Amino acid sequence: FMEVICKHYTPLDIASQAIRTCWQSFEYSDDGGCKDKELIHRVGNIFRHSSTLEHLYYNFEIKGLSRGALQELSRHRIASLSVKSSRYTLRELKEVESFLPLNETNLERAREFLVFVDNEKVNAMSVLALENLRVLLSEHNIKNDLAKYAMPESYKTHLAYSINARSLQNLLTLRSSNKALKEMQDLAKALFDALPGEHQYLFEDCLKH
Amino acid sequence: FMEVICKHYTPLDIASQAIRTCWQSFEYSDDGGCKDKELIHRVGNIFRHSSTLEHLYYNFEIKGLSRGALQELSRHRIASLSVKSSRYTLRELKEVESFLPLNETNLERAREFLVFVDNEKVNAMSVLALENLRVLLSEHNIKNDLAKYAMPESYKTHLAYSINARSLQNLLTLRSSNKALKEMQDLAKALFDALPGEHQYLFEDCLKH
Amino acid sequence: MEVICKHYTPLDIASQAIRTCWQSFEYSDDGGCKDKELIHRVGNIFRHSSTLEHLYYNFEIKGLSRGALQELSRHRIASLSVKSSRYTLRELKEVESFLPLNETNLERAREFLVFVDNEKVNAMSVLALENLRVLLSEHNIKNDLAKYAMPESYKTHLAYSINARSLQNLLTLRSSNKALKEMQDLAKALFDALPGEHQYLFEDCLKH
Amino acid sequence: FMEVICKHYTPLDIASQAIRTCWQSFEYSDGGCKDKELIHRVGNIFRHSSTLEHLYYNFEIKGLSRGALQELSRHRIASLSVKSSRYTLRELKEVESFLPLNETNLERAREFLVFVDNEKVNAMSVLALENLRVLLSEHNIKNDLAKYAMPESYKTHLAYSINARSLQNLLTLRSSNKALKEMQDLAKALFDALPGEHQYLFEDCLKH
Ligand SMILES: Cc1cc2nc3c(=O)[nH]c(=O)nc-3n(C[C@H](O)[C@H](O)[C@H](O)COP(=O)(O)OP(=O)(O)OC[C@H]3O[C@@H](n4cnc5c(N)ncnc54)[C@H](O)[C@@H]3O)c2cc1C
Ligand SMILES: Cc1cc2nc3c(=O)[nH]c(=O)nc-3n(C[C@H](O)[C@H](O)[C@H](O)COP(=O)(O)OP(=O)(O)OC[C@H]3O[C@@H](n4cnc5c(N)ncnc54)[C@H](O)[C@@H]3O)c2cc1C
Ligand SMILES: Cc1cc2nc3c(=O)[nH]c(=O)nc-3n(C[C@H](O)[C@H](O)[C@H](O)COP(=O)(O)OP(=O)(O)OC[C@H]3O[C@@H](n4cnc5c(N)ncnc54)[C@H](O)[C@@H]3O)c2cc1C
Ligand SMILES: Cc1cc2nc3c(=O)[nH]c(=O)nc-3n(C[C@H](O)[C@H](O)[C@H](O)COP(=O)(O)OP(=O)(O)OC[C@H]3O[C@@H](n4cnc5c(N)ncnc54)[C@H](O)[C@@H]3O)c2cc1C
Ligand SMILES: O=c1ccn([C@H]2C[C@H](O)[C@@H](COP(=O)(O)O)O2)c(=O)[nH]1
Ligand SMILES: O=c1ccn([C@H]2C[C@H](O)[C@@H](COP(=O)(O)O)O2)c(=O)[nH]1
Ligand SMILES: O=c1ccn([C@H]2C[C@H](O)[C@@H](COP(=O)(O)O)O2)c(=O)[nH]1
Ligand SMILES: O=c1ccn([C@H]2C[C@H](O)[C@@H](COP(=O)(O)O)O2)c(=O)[nH]1
Ligand SMILES: O=c1ccn([C@H]2C[C@H](O)[C@@H](COP(=O)(O)O)O2)c(=O)[nH]1
Repeated sequence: FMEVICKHYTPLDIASQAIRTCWQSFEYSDDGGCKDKELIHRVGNIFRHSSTLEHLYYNFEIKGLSRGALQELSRHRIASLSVKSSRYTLRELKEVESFLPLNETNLERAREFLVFVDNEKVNAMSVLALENLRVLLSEHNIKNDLAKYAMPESYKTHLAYSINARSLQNLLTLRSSNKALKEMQDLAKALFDALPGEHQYLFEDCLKH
Repeated sequence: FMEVICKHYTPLDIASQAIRTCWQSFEYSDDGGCKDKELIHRVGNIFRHSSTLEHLYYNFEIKGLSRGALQELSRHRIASLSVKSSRYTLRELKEVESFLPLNETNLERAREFLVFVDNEKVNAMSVLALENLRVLLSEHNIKNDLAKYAMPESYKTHLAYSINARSLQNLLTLRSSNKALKEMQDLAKALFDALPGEHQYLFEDCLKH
Repeated sequence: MEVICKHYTPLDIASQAIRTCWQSFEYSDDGGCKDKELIHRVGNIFRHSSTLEHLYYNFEIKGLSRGALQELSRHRIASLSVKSSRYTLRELKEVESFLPLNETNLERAREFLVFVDNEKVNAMSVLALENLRVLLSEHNIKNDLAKYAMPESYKTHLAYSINARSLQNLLTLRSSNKALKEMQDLAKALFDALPGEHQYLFEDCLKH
Repeated sequence: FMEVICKHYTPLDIASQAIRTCWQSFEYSDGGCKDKELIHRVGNIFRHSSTLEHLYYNFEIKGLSRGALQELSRHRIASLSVKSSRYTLRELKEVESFLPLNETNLERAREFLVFVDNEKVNAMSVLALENLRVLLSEHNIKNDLAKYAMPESYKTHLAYSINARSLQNLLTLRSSNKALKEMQDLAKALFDALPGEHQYLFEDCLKH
């Protein structure tokens, strides 16, 4: 339910040229053909040689991820993030109407700002929290730096996320697992699906458990 | 109101022995005294050689930091964190009593789970979010993975945190700034105060702005 | 020494990241004047310089010495794939002796060696090179053994990838006058190989 | 046959404490029977292997070749401080000639070179060492130029700091039979320099 766009990626040939550089086997190259694609996959997955995959870089856009899931995504250190800052954007709530009383319309309205999960009760509490947050900002005009303390973890964030193919493999493996938080499994799937189809074969098996 | 402890640190002479290895200046060593300590500060502060500070490691324990602050601390990638997981530890609320009504007694009780800031209205909302979370967990027995979504960012976390001196200088410079969140400025001062007095000269200027 | 930029991230990737933090998309100009200056002004504030990490550059580097390779590999926030001596020394099993040290064998020698501005050093490098050739061809010694007699002037070849924030750091450190000369040359060749459009983010790094 | 010393290490109880911090389960703790096995168990779950990063090791390595240095430098999650050839090469300016090659001078050349399992290679290293010595002593050529004539068997000295998680990776990769012999030697030496109590964390890494 969160939106992931791959905005830029590294042509695969960058990877195969890199691999051939090591053993100087350009003679065996087929000018970016299927044998070159095959090479990235086979060598890229020998552990000692997985650093060749680092030459492939992906620039993503992620919309509608919860702050709670951001906590976990942030722990993958081999990546670059630029994240919508609550310290400077919370005033977005100053302008909206109350979400109380809870009812179908207000619950739909609140989904613009909150990630809902598959429990009605939890979602109701997130809206209650969102409403209190709205009041702090809107009626008492409290600063963002203080008000953010009342914000629920289901609050939506937005980010640019950039990551190389070797780190992306690690991410996909850890977060598509059944031990992983449901939202992180969805993020993993959404990131895979955002990849160009031509690159997806390098990652296809990370999601296999 | 938050506590940082330095559990273990690398002896200073470890860094001096490393500087003297580059240019083989082991001749002018003095068991780590004024000749060796002057060297660490002097050379390590030279950017092309700040690499020498990376040999010093600090193991901290940090108590009473909010999840909000944790989002910011997590973005310092050159460091190691082990964090109390809400996915596994939220059942801690299942035992305790209602925090309603919001009387003076229940406010203090709520402080054990929440970071309070310098605004009474914010804190009151944090406590309301806390009580809804307790209700989800205790009255409805909702699983941690779902309930955490209604958790407020003022919720307290607890972590083990290890960092080398070069990265710690960066962290202290960035988070003692006037532009950093108040809780993070406070963490910066506390990390510094937790350091052995002997080591503090390497970091004092980081705090000067 | 040959440096080529095979691929590079479009500038607007970085400007979209910057605008994401403060949600300032209304004020965008679609990778125009303002978007471009935004990347420069904000990317150079230290607390926001991680914005430049979204820009990635893929390079090919030919003609670098193993000596300078020692120094380039010390930049840890980068990716390299390097021609391996353990596997490619076989290249010497073919060629003809480089003795005597006449101008025809010296020329042939620069195929495999980085020469410096001293004729005597270069001659020593060629002599080390001929003994390496001797171990490989005449005695058929394993690569893993003969490689110990390799001179540090021996040429290497690598794919190198690095992001803008780390490239700023590389170019600053290595264009200094304290840097080995060959590394100063590399810094300059990397800058020169960047798209003209990106160069304004890096040129101050060279200014000492 | 290179010399590896562990100058300082982190107490094991630091990782057991970090591990317990995740689950708030210090209640069952003791760095006793539960703790040491806890570290080994949890550390080896890939999703929780970052608990091992709290353990840090400061080593000194003496007598490693420049050639092996190229490879060791490729492990980027570590800190190294290395004897600079650009400044310390003046060390050769004093010694006598290494020629002619005889049992005595071969022994003297070992002070400066790593020998491998072939006499012919070792002789060529000495030849290159002697030329290097001439450039420096007789021609008074600066280190920055002369280093290009240096053989990769030249010895280096370094301080090396690394955390348990990165060290496991290092030992696994470098103790392979696919690795350069010297690196396999180094992997064994690092393991052996570890305090006995920590070794059970790494011994499996050496087993292929
Ligand atoms: C199911 C699950 C449960 C989790 N539970 C917890 C928890 O309870 N508490 C908690 O604190 N965290 C928890 N985490 C986070 C976890 O500890 C990692 O920080 C996170 O998964 C990122 O993993 P990573 O280090 O492999 O990836 P990255 O940080 O992106 O690192 C990529 C690779 O680089 C290497 N690397 C990066 N930095 C270092 C370093 N400094 N030292 C050595 N090697 C390094 C490692 O090989 C790593 O695999 C959990 C993660 C998952 C998937
Ligand atoms: C006041 C303030 C406001 C902030 N606002 C925002 C915000 O609005 N949005 C947002 O997303 N973030 C924000 N941040 C986070 C900031 O962008 C950094 O991610 C964070 O502070 C960690 O800084 P660091 O990268 O220097 O440290 P670390 O991640 O620990 O890195 C240490 C050093 O290693 C180098 N390094 C590490 N990784 C890389 C890499 N991948 N590429 C190149 N070099 C690397 C850099 O030199 C860095 O200084 C803010 C930080 C501060 C202090
Ligand atoms: C003129 C010159 C002379 C030199 N002489 C010597 C010498 O005699 N001996 C020697 O050993 N080296 C020498 N060096 C190498 C130098 O010490 C660095 O290893 C190298 O320049 C790369 O610098 P860097 O760490 O900043 O870059 P990177 O390794 O790419 O790191 C980028 C940035 O990320 C951060 N970072 C990366 N890793 C860590 C880490 N683990 N901990 C904290 N922060 C980290 C730092 O902020 C760093 O600036 C020399 C370098 C120069 C330019
Ligand atoms: C037998 C053998 C043969 C080799 N042959 C060659 C060769 O022919 N040519 C050549 O160029 N190199 C060669 N190498 C070097 C190899 O490619 C690695 O650069 C080196 O082994 C370091 O491995 P590492 O990246 O896993 O370790 P580290 O650099 O210490 O990294 C530790 C872990 O952190 C993670 N990590 C660190 N940086 C990044 C990054 N930027 N992106 C994603 N993840 C990261 C990875 O998970 C990694 O496992 C060889 C190595 C071995 C062991
Ligand atoms: O190597 C490439 C090729 C294309 N694209 C991007 C540019 C466009 O935004 C998108 C679609 O491009 P085309 O399929 O039209 O080429 O993919 C890349 O990021 N890298
Ligand atoms: O599945 C998990 C569980 C925990 N963590 C990390 C993120 C936080 O820094 C800390 C606690 O996360 P939560 O369990 O509260 O989500 O550990 C993850 O990355 N993934
Ligand atoms: O002062 C700041 C502001 C932002 N961020 C990072 C943390 C989050 O990943 C993201 C948004 O943080 P908040 O503004 O919500 O705190 O940017 C910081 O690290 N420090
Ligand atoms: O200017 C320098 C000097 C040293 N080093 C690093 C590279 C080697 O790992 C080690 C010693 O190299 P040399 O001084 O021999 O070049 O220190 C550099 O990176 N740049
Ligand atoms: O076994 C190897 C082979 C290669 N490399 C890396 C180190 C060098 O940067 C490059 C080529 O090294 P040599 O084959 O020349 O040793 O690849 C290693 O680290 N270990």
